Amino acid sequence: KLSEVRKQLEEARKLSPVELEKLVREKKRELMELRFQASIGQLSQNHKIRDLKRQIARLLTVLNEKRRQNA
RNA sequence: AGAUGGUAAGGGCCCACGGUGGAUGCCUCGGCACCCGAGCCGAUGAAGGACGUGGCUACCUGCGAUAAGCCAGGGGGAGCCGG
Repeated sequence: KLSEVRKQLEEARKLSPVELEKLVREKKRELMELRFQASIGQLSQNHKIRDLKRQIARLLTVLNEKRRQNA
């Protein structure tokens, strides 16, 4: 998954500021559905939940990076 | 008529044998002095907190709605996802 964390980075860092904001919004919705039903009982699966947080993070990080409009 | 021993409800002293009780000896993640270096934090919001945060978490610690955590660079070399 490491080179896929790098898939996130190298293929979502390099994909527009505006579309990035929209990206992480979608991501938010995703995790919402996750934690949501994962609680409701059956199909309660772990892992991915935390991962999504991790995912979220990098996006926003790099978001602010190029959203600090500096390089 | 004379004789002079005698059992123990319970007790004392004594020994072995237990229970409580923590001594002492030894142990040291902590403590003690001194010696050397080091020595400012804050409006960039400090020292210090409240609440929260983990799939399941009561406390401790860790972080901060990007919550037991993200990015880049360096270390290092088989293990890791806190106690």
